[PDB]
Amino acid sequence: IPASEQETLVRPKPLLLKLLKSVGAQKDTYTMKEVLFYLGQYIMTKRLYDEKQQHIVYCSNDLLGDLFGVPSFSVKEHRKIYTMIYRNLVVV
Ligand SMILES: Cc1cc(Cl)ccc1[C@H]1c2c(C(C)C)n[nH]c2C(=O)N1c1cccc(Cl)c1F
Repeated sequence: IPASEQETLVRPKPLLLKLLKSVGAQKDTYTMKEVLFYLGQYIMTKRLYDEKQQHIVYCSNDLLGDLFGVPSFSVKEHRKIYTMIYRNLVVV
C-alpha cells in the first residue's frame, strides 16, 4: 500500500456514514486516513479485535459485517480491507 492512499478523499455511502458517526464527528467528505482511524476505533472500542485472536476481527453480529459482507477478516490482509471499504464510499 502506498502512503498516498491515505490522502484519498472520500464520500461514505449511508451505511458507512452510520458507523463513522458512532465514533467521530459527522463530515460528508473524509480522507482515507480519517476513515481508517474511525473504523479502527469502532473495532477496538467494541472489542471486535484483540491480541491472541490470531489477527482476526470478528464482525458477524455487527454493522461492520454488513458493510464488509464477511463474518470475520484478518487485519493482515490490507489490500482486501481497502477493497471492502471502497464498496461503501465514492472517491472525490
Ligand atoms: C485502522 C484499521 C481499520 C480496519 Cl477496518 C482494520 C484494521 C485496522 C488497523 C489495525 C488494528 C486495530 C486498529 C483493529 N490492528 N491491526 C491493524 C492494522 O494493520 N490496521 C490497518 C492500518 C492501516 C491500513 C489498514 Cl488496511 C489496516 F488494516
